[PDB]
Amino acid sequence: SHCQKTSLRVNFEDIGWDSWIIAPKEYEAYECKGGCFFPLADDVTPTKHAIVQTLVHLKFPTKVGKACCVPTKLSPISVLYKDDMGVPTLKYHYEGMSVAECGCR
Amino acid sequence: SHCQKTSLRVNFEDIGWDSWIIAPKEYEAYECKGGCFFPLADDVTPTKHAIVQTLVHLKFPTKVGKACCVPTKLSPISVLYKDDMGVPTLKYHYEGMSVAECGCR
Ligand SMILES: [Cl-]
Ligand SMILES: [Cl-]
Ligand SMILES: [Cl-]
Ligand SMILES: [Cl-]
Ligand SMILES: [Cl-]
Ligand SMILES: [Cl-]
Ligand SMILES: [Cl-]
Ligand SMILES: [Cl-]
Ligand SMILES: [Cl-]
Ligand SMILES: [Cl-]
Ligand code: NA
Ligand code: NA
Ligand code: NA
Ligand code: NA
Ligand code: NA
Ligand code: NA
Ligand code: NA
Ligand code: NA
Repeated sequence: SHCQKTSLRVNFEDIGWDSWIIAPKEYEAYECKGGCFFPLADDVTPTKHAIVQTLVHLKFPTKVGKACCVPTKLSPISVLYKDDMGVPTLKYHYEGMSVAECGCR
Repeated sequence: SHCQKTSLRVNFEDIGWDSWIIAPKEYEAYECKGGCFFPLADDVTPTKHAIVQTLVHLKFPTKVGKACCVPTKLSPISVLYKDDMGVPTLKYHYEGMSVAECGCR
């Protein structure tokens, strides 16, 4: 039950972006969920600082928070958007929209 | 009160690393602390996914967790360590030990 990519389907109208995004209506953003506690998995790929903070958090749980399961690499998607003039326009690689990799940081 | 680098002084014996680290006894690791909620600061430098997840978390706080204030760039330190033979040896750039930048991810 450690840090990993799980599914997260995002509807653009729900987050108030339908005003400038015609299509798609929903996309697969994924999310990173899970713990960063010891012992770790063989593919968490954690930084030295995340390891140190996890140890410090264990010894002082009230003073220092835990490390975090976050996206460590993102992928683009394509969106059809009405530009400032108002015409549908394709953005082929809308960067940073979907999780490619998760990790403890 | 948004995501920012705050101080975190780490003692190597407290985290059980004194067995292979002779010096220094403590170092300044810093940590990233604060919220990732709207409105954001001019220097959070958040990814598109962190922005999307924050919106989804606002609309569905029980199903989707918040974005995270984590280190986005790390700096090295120097440590004196007894090697596998047992002699003090300098590691000049022990990478990923201290926070250089924080951000919402
Ligand atoms: Cl481990
Ligand atoms: Cl590292
Ligand atoms: Cl593009
Ligand atoms: Cl291409
Ligand atoms: Cl982009
Ligand atoms: Cl904002
Ligand atoms: Cl991005
Ligand atoms: Cl080095
Ligand atoms: Cl150098
Ligand atoms: Cl290193
Ligand atoms: Na949604
Ligand atoms: Na949905
Ligand atoms: Na404590
Ligand atoms: Na292509
Ligand atoms: Na400590
Ligand atoms: Na200390
Ligand atoms: Na909810
Ligand atoms: Na140098």
